[PDB]
Amino acid sequence: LSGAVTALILVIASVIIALVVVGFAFGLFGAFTGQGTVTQVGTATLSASTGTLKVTLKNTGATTQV
Amino acid sequence: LSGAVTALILVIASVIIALVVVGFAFGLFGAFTGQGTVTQVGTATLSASTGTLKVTLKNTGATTQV
Repeated sequence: LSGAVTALILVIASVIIALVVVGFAFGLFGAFTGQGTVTQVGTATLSASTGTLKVTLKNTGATTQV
Repeated sequence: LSGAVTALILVIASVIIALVVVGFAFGLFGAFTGQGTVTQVGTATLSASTGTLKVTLKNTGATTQV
């Protein structure tokens, strides 16, 4: 009964492996969308006195660092 | 009457052994299906302050441990 049980245990475990792959793919597809994008909308000015940059940055995503 | 009784006791005991094998195989087939599978559906976030992970895990099986 090696073929009666072994291919059965493979076809049970393969459902688990396939669902883990599909869940990881959907989690990655959720992750890279809302990961965070930043662009400029505001036409920044660079002061020559101290280097202070008054920039305007649009961010439709998550919290980032400069 | 060695052949009249001995092959008889073997053919009686072999039914017991075969039924134990078939019952164990069906119990194993019941066991590995509902043993417990866990996947991700929820696109977890990892906070960098304390390492707190807010995950969402789908579990169509039994109680497991991390």
